[PDB]
Amino acid sequence: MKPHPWFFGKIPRAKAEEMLSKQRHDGAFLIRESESAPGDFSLSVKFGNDVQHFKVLRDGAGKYFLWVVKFNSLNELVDYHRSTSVSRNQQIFLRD
Repeated sequence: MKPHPWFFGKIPRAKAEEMLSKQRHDGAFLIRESESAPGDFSLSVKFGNDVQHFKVLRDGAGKYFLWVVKFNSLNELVDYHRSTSVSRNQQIFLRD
């Protein structure tokens, strides 16, 4: 399983959150692949002055999902949740 060099590959959560706290861009996120679970990703979203970690999980189709809301790809659903908050209680967006 060749690791995905996309974004920052197997970046530590350490660096990903540090970078976000320098971006200061609410809604921003960093997507990264796990070494402990190759093929699966995490989504670390810069909301306010903190970062929250979402689990981005591969399904049996070879596709990716995160929420109970599911689109054709990770790329689509984060764009959906770019225009719309991920939650009615946690006002977080996923912005590029």
